[PDB]
Amino acid sequence: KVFGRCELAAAMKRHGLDNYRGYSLGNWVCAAKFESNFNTQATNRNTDGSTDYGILQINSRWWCNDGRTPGSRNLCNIPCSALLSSDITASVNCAKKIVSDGNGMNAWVAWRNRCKGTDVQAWIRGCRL
Repeated sequence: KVFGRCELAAAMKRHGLDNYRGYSLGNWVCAAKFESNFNTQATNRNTDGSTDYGILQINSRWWCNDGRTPGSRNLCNIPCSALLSSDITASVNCAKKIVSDGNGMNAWVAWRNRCKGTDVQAWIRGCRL
């Protein structure tokens, strides 16, 4: 599925991301925009044997198990295929873990490069929340 901006914002709000660990909703929407272009099926296969999965491009070395990645930790305790669903629940639950495991949103390269320091409220402006 390719989400709309406001539709994704509402889904992320329903799942408790607004102000999760001090990150406003627009940060999460911005991260998804630049990680995956709002596409739940996005995959990026890296040369290091790992793959980034889903709307938040969560990597298979630390966070989910795909059976193919060296050094797997599976800290979210999920198969990576769960991150390719049309429903965002598994991606949101794992994203919450990423931040709870002592990372901030700097764990997402697209957040740090394209969202940090910007007016991230723009990403939820105009939306029914």
